[PDB]
Amino acid sequence: GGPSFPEPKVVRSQGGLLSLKLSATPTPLAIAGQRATLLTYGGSFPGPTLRVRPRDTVRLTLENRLPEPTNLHWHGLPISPKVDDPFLEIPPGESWTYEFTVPKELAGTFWYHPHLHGRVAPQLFAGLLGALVVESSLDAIPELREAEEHLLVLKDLALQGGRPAPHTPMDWMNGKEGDLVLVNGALRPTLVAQKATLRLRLLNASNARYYRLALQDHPLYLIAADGGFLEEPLEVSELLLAPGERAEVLVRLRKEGRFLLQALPYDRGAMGMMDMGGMAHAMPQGPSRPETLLYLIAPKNPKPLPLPKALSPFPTLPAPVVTRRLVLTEDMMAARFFINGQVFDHRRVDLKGQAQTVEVWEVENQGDMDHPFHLHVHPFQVLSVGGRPFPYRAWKDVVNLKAGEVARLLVPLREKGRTVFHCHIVEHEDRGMMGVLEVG
Ligand SMILES: [Cu+2]
Ligand SMILES: [Cu+2]
Repeated sequence: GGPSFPEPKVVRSQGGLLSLKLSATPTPLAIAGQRATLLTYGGSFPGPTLRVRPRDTVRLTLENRLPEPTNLHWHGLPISPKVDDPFLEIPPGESWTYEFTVPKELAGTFWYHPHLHGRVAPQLFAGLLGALVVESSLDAIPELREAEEHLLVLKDLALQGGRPAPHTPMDWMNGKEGDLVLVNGALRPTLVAQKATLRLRLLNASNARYYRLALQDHPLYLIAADGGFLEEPLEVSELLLAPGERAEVLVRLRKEGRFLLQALPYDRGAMGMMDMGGMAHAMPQGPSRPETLLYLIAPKNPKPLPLPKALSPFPTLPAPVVTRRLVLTEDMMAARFFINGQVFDHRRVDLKGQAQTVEVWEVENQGDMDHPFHLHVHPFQVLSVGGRPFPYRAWKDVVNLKAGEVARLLVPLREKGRTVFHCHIVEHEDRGMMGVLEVG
């Protein structure tokens, strides 16, 4: 009804249960004016959005119809690592049922994708990803209830011969970015707003591309980070979203008109190829070229809603009982990536911590590219980066580190079991930059 906007089909819980069979299968699709066979969940790119409420039961049966094994990571969900099992393999032709309960305090935007080590980057790049939304009682206050809500899945692509483009040697070093910069699987869609206040849930599901988001003539009001609400709205002129990160923003359209949502130039330290003999800046790739993500059309005579005065207070965290240091390094030409000097070994436990305690983690990027650090199972609070305070309080599960930056994270250890932490430039994860945490 009214103007259409491309957006994944939503599957909702009913009577406290979301039970769904989801097949991972090669799928011919229409895309950017052409036909391509992608790897998809549920026959769509992106996959379907699962929408639940706290205390719901999720029962998702993943049906592997791919030519290779796979698994699922429930990215950002603070559940058991015996469910969110990074070491599980589902062979081709087999199924596996993931069952869990949505925690009572959780809210925001999460996502699911493959996590079979060694094959994450080709599988995610081929199209295997979908969103998960946890509704909150806060969504009922008038300042959010009457906003026009949309999910925006930011994910680029490159095609060759009607299939996802193959990974090159440069791709394993830099991470793979595509030439088709898509929103919900569409090339530069147009959103004809019917309300003057929009609530946009944003997901960077790209392998490696960064999105320095800016809306023409408008600020963004950040109300949620990766894993939950902020304490109150935070006005920003632009918002950088690293791979794996999510955010929710309100947009207040004041004037009629058509406004571009753009991914402004950002230099994440990727490296170019060689030869040379010039006068200025080469060798690095330098900043991304600017991209138009979508066109936003404001409604007639727009009067936006007032902003909410407060959102969700952030929990007081106890004093930490241990401090950890995790140093990220790289060898670019070999395209190998390390944590404290070692590459991932699934038979090696790297950190041993205690359930029901809080730790400080100091994560130090001693490389030259941005690396976005992700910890499964245990959401954290970013204290500082580079010795300066983080700009808000909210649960995160991905923190971006530029060259030489050190992040101090407060990590409450929740569920027992064995889980992982890794760079979410998933090529780097495939090429070494992952370690194992065991909680007892
Ligand atoms: Cu992830
Ligand atoms: Cu990395």
